[PDB]
Amino acid sequence: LSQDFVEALKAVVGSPHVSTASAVREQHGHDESMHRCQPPDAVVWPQNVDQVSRVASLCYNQGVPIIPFGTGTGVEGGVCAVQGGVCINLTHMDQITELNTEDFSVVVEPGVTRKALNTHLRDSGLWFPVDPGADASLCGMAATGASGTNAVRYGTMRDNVINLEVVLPDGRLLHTAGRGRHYRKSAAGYNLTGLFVGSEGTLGIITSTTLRLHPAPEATVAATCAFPSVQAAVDSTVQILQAAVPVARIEFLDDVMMDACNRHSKLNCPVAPTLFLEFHGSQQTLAEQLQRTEAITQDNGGSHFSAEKRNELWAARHNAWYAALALSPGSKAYSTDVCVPISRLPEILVETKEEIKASKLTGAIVGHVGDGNFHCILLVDPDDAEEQRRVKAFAENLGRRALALGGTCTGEHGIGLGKRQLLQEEVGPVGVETMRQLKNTLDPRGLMNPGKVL
Ligand SMILES: Cc1cc2nc3c(=O)[nH]c(=O)nc-3n(C[C@H](O)[C@H](O)[C@H](O)COP(=O)(O)OP(=O)(O)OC[C@H]3O[C@@H](n4cnc5c(N)ncnc54)[C@H](O)[C@@H]3O)c2cc1C
Ligand SMILES: [Mn+2]
Repeated sequence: LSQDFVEALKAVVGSPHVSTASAVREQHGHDESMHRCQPPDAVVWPQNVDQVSRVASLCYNQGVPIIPFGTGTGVEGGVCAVQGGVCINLTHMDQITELNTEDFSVVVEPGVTRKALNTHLRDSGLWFPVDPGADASLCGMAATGASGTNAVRYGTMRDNVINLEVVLPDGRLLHTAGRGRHYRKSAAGYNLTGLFVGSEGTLGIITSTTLRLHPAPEATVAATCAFPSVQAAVDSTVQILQAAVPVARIEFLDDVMMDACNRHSKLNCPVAPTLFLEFHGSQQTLAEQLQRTEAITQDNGGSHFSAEKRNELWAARHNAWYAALALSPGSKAYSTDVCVPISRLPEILVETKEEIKASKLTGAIVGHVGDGNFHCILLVDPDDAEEQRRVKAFAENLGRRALALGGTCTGEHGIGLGKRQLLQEEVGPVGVETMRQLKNTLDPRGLMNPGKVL
């Protein structure tokens, strides 16, 4: 990157907020994925939307790639600077604006995490429900299309994003539903907001997100239930869903994952395939829901069901990724993320469990089985290229299996670098060309996070 160009960057954001130091670039060259660190040529920290626009326009017109960077917790290599360029760390824009408790909405900048938002909402009766395990940027969650354990009841980011402020690749400012607008539904024109949710930084830079807030539940009960087999746990899950019990959370852990979480959290659950469950409602709803759910799990061989213990339960779940890595310190990991029609979920989870067992790989299974969806967390020796090939082969084959079942190769993590071939198979030639046309119209020079998604 030329010195005159670095100077121009410093004129916009100030010298403390531009760095070409190799250690800074290396920290921003990777995420939580196993994709090899690819350092940007520079990291830039804009202080407001005008500066984001000016940095984008400078990079775009000079032919310099732009990589938006939130909290760097992605798991598909989205922030890897595969073509070099300028990494734009957005987290100094960290303000909550426009809290509208009477409309159940809020506007947040990229430096606001879900925990920061809910802390600011303590005492209001409202909360934001979409809960990835990491304390991620909410605008980053909008960019990846994130979901979480609460999504089965409260929806994904796509369900809860009302409006987006986006700096387009050439610096133009777009408010996807109109500046300052927020409403529960619209038929006005084409839905631009939904195009940018799940775009992973390839269509523009999200500089604020308008989010739907939800009422705190009247009462909450959490429970665990252990099963003799994966099949029993997942059959129970499908029957709970088909009975339309409005569970707030329904998470599956296999025996390997349960053991890992036990050792990482001072939970001490029976080592067995397990459901973590949560119910929201009044005492009457809760009593009724608990009895219908216990009846269903009992029929499939579930054990008997088992506020600070609730926090430890979900803290252990949210840290399952780190619990899995701790089984073999020094390993990295790859995660699958398929989502299938729920009637096919028993087939593919039992099959995945059998394939993990039959192979020499170490893997644990956890996920949002309420949301078509589960993760296979596969461990990899960072210095064993053969094991890396086999893990990648395993992930690819699981992906194709989900696609054969009418599902999708990713329920929530996104495509980044890892799933680009699976995406092509998932939507076919016309779908690929259509997505390419959308990318080309918004990013003609192809400088917006190149090499990702498509
Ligand atoms: C322990 C753990 C648990 C997790 N659990 C979940 C889970 O349950 N569900 C889930 O969906 N994910 C989960 N994640 C993954 C990750 O937290 C989410 O994908 C999250 O949305 C990433 O946000 P980020 O800001 O950290 O992303 P980054 O890694 O910084 O960026 C991810 C991608 O989005 C782009 N991007 C980031 N910010 C912006 C922006 N403002 N505008 C435009 N593009 C942008 C980047 O260029 C990149 O392509 C988990 C991760 C960890 C480590
Ligand atoms: Mn998840």
